[PDB]
Amino acid sequence: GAEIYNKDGNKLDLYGKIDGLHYFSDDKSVDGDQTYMRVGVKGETQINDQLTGYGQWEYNVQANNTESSSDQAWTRLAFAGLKFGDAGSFDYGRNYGVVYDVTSWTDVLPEFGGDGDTYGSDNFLQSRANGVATYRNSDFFGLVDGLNFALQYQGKNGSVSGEGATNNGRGWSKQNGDGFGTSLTYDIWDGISAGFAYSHSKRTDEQNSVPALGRGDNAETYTGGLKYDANNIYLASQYTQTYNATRAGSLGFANKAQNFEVVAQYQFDFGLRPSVAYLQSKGKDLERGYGDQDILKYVDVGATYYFNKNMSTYVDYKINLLDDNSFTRNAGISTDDVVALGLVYQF
Amino acid sequence: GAEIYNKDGNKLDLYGKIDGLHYFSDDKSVDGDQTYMRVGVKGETQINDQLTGYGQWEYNVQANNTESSSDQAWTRLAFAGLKFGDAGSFDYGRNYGVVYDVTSWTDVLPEFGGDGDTYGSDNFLQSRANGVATYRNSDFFDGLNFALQYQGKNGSVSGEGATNNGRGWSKQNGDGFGTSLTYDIWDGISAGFAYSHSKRTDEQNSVPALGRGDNAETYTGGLKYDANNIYLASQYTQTYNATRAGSLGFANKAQNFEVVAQYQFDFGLRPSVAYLQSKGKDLERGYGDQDILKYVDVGATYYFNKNMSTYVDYKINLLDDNSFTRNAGISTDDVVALGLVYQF
Amino acid sequence: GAEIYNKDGNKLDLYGKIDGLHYFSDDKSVDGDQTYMRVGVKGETQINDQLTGYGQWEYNVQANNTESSSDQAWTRLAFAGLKFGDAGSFDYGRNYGVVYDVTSWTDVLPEFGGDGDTYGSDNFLQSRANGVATYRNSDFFGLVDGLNFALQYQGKNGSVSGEGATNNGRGWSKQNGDGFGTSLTYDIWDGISAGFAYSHSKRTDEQNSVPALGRGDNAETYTGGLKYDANNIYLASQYTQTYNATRAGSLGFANKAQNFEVVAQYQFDFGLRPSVAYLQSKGKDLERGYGDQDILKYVDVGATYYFNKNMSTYVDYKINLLDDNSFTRNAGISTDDVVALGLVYQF
Repeated sequence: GAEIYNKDGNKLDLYGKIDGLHYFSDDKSVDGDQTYMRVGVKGETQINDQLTGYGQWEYNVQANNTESSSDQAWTRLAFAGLKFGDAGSFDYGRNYGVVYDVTSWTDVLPEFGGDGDTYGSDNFLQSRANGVATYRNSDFFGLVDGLNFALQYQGKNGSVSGEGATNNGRGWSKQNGDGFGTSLTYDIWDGISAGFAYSHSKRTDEQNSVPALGRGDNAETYTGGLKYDANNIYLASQYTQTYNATRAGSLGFANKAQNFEVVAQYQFDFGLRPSVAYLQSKGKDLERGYGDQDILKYVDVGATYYFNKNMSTYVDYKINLLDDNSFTRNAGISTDDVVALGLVYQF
Repeated sequence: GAEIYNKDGNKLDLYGKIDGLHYFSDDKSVDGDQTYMRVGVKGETQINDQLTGYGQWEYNVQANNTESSSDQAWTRLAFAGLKFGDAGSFDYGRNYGVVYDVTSWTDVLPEFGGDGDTYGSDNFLQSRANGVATYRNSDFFDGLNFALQYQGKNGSVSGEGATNNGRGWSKQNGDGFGTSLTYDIWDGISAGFAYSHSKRTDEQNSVPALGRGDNAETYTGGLKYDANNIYLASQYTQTYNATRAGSLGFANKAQNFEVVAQYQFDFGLRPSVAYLQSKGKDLERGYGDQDILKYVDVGATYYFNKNMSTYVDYKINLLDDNSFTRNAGISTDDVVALGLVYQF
Repeated sequence: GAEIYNKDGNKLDLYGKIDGLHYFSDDKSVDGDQTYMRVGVKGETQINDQLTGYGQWEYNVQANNTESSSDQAWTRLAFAGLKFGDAGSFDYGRNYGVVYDVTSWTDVLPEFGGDGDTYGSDNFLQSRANGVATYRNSDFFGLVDGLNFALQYQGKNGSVSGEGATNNGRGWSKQNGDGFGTSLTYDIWDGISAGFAYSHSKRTDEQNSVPALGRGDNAETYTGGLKYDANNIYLASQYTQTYNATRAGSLGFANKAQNFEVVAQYQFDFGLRPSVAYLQSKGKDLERGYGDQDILKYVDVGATYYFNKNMSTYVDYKINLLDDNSFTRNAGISTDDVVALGLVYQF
């Protein structure tokens, strides 16, 4: 929120949070202080009766390391766009891939869940992504209320150097070729929603040569989700089947994967919101003798207390069900439990 | 610029932009997503009838790489100052070298042009620079603007030539000064001259193969027509040991010319054509005379309003691919840019 | 100052400065341009009659290096908290260790002094630190005016990897184990104050194994200080004894050290504020033959001219009293004088 400017048809909204956060875990790469902050600007300019221009930026600033540490801040979102009334909207930039239009329904845990679990950022069109052009349509041209669809194109983001390069090169794990995706969601009743999403991206030559795991020309996702949100109850599930698109930790990609997330929450009137969730990711046909493997498997229990719209506190308990094996060790996949405590100021 | 605070003689202006930008080119180090944003603050405090204090900060944040990429944000401007009525001003910090008081006149292309082309940032007093003390004067104690500027040494990371804020030789400078002079001859027509002189550093005279000399110098003259929906401007600059011969060093002498023509239609379209070249002379290692930069630029911006615009820009590269361009890493390919921009 | 948002019980203060600054010195690691800026946000939300929530972020951005330079920006403060009227306050995040509730009394020099001198940042609870939980009480529950106290806990911040690691690892010089601290200040009059602070932290394995200097399982600080601040006069002194806590430059820690700082200032009505100060740090029982060594010793003389509350200019002159010896050279400790000139815009 925090509208700091509204004058002559132009609006500026400064938003963010300061999340004082500690993790407790036997996993030493996760354990300890996790304090961070986010700061953002949402901007809007009226051009004419039918046309609005807009932009948005969101920055993540870690505060859990020293004043001499490196790489402590990064851009989550940065895009500019036009809204054409009910003919739709178009924006280009670093934005969410459309698959998250459905998987976001389960991204509601007090602390865990979302990107980093069954999917990641810079992971084709599953979460935040460089260089997405996104068309969105509301209520199917003002005709069918509650029916939303989106169409998305992403240009190649390639290697640092050599034949596969682009200006903005990165590691094979965060590369993509040309790709597209589409999402569709419908509020069948009030409170109840269904949704589908699909994506198709070319893979790069580095993705097919450098890591040992995952081979194929194309990465694909198919997602279906359901959501109940009403009477102080929140239930949601997401099922996603992927091809060459799910990270098998640090070792590469899974040729096939099946991802499942489900969550249930209740909002009490005095501000407490308990939460229980289950998440799994099942990888199939992995090279080097790995075969079928659990990529992710945990039960999540926790709660958030909302003091008001600007302040909350929370605990989250990740009960890790993975068995420690040679795949989990070599891929860097944590098999330990984790508790999180946080105190959050939001603006 | 959005005024977010104005109370008790202190004002605070928040400004910036989000530039959704894609490049298309066979040069793979240029091609692809180039989305970035800029954010800044301009602050002004009334001290007395004859004295105002001010500061400004401008930050660049790239948004075209991943959340684990490094070195994606940097400060472009950061300076504090005093304004003594109309009798001029003084500021210290990271700011534009006074040469840009004239070369800024051709820095108006939809996307290309400006720093990175005939001159760069951290390039003596040609653009943005660390540690510049700048005295400016309107109406020469009429309509005649004068600046005098000093810059302290910015030297090597370590060794003899070090300062606290060390960097590579391409972005080093010794003690230097500059001066500029601009004048509105008619209404709409301006002329301008600028000169800079800086000591070079020991690393600049020892690590790169190209460019030797104790001093860097720039002589610039420029003209501008800006009236009747028409914008014409040119800039001619001669340099000694000051212009970068790509990654190979500096050019002992160079001649840079920039010219641009634009028209601004009432309904918001602004076509643009421009020509830029940089001619390097007397280069070591058998290079002799060499084109450093040569291209025609065509494109256009459509302004929806003062806060939103779209643009296309086409760089028609005229450099020939040769031993110098390859070794110095100078691109010879064309580029097309497409962008959509929100500004506040 | 700069309240940019105050609406429905929520307020937001945008603060910072732009410091145009140049150092003159024969020390090449210090000499030259030092321009930098600070930006931050103080936020506060009223929750109920007895409870206020708040948070604060402060970022430091260097502007003295190039647009391709590395590691030019960092977080100084990031914390979130709750204030429960006169039962106290609690916050967690990156914040000041409580030792600084006393040593801050001498951190008033025009430019020098403060962190970097007798103590540094990420230096146990002596200054800004990762992951401190801080309980504060002012006026002793409302019963004794001018009596303030603090209790503080800090989780381990360990190595980058290995046995001693946490998620947010750093080098041995900025590491800490589990630790606590306490402070107590009393305003005897409304200008005269006395204060004490204590801290105790576990040392980490790398602090005992990598550097040459300093051995021990615990880091301890004892600090007493005095302050006179009224009638335009400012006198302040601080004495601190440390054990395994004071940095011996790059060589490690001093098994014990004695730090002394004293400063006197006067505020003229036209805005000039002269300052003289003296600072020293005496290290004892150093290994490798060093024995007793001066770690820091200098006299400071300077002045600040305030144009108003938003703009000032200053000179500061550090007259360095260290002998150039084997210790100072090997520990990277500067022995040269420094002059600073600055012009500062603040909001």
